[PDB]
Amino acid sequence: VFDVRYTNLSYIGEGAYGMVCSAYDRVAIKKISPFEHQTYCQRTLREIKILLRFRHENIIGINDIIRAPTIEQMKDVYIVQDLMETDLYKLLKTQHLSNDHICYFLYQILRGLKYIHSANVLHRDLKPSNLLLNTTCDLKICDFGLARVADPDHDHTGFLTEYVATRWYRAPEIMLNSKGYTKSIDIWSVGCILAEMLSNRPIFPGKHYLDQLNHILGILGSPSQEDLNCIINLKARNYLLSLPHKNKVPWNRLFPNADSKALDLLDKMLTFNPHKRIEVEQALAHPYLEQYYDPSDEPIAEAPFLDDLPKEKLKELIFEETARFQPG
Ligand SMILES: CS[C@@]1(C(=O)Nc2ccc3[nH]nc(-c4ccc(F)cc4)c3c2)CCN(CC(=O)N2CCN(c3ccc(-c4ncccn4)cc3)CC2)C1
Repeated sequence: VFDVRYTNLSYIGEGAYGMVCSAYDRVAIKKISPFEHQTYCQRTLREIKILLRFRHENIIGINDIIRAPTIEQMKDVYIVQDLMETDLYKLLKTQHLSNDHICYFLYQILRGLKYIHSANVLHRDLKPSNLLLNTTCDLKICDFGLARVADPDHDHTGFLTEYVATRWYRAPEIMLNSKGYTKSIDIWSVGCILAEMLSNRPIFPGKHYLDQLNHILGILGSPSQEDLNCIINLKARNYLLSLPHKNKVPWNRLFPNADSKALDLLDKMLTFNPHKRIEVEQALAHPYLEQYYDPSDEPIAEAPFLDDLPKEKLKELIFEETARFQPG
């Protein structure tokens, strides 16, 4: 059932979120049915609240929202967004990208991320399938379902703490001492996306939770004494000290045909210690992106921007947040 002004539906894809179609206003329309679970309501409210406050060329917008006229009759919510042609995940299954496509797509990811981070927001699930593309090579970041307001003072957690965001794009600190409440979480994922664009393969394809950290240390090598000193947890320190010494796999052996400036930026985004990891503004200013770098054309948000609310209260908040799209 797709009850939506919008006609001639055509299937694009599906996932845990629900189903996404194309339709004539040509737009994208996704049907969300989250009201039976608190977690689904939280993700829906984050997506809506955030995307409605953001206005940026490299961030997907929300054009319209369809739902019943009362809270009692609201069972689904339809979100209308700009139609794109594909995503980076699908493109990388069939095309090897030239360096100048990688450079421009990376520029756009970091331009959008500058804006998100300037609003004090973390995306927390950056990956190729969340980067939408068209034939004119415009790139738009999507899926803010796991987004949060940054909170570096409460980022600390114990060793091997469970995490929801996509495993292959998790920074090493997620497995050691971090809840993913700092902007450095997103820079790591962007580093993983760059590596993936360079070889059409995920750089750190962990098969399970701790294997993710095995893959990261397998390439970066053993962390320095200084980086071990920044690790707060007794258990995380003991674990890292227990491992055999491993030397760093050089970027030019993993990526023998990549541009040397792309590999220098990659090295800086994939820095083990999050305190030493390059920030979004510094990455935009890196020599690899010099042809595109223009701070005057990299806008920021006008002002900065659930866990213990029951699903019923979250449904009322979603109802209120979507009220602006009703007739009159
Ligand atoms: C990256 S997929 C996405 C999206 O925005 N897609 C999208 C949005 C706009 C688009 N324009 N053009 C294309 C497109 C893409 C590829 C292609 F080949 C052609 C066109 C396109 C695709 C669709 C969903 N959206 C996130 C998103 O909408 N939200 C809200 C929902 N949320 C959620 C809610 C419920 C559940 C659940 N429910 C039941 C059982 C289990 N789980 C889980 C999660 C998650 C956060 C992200």
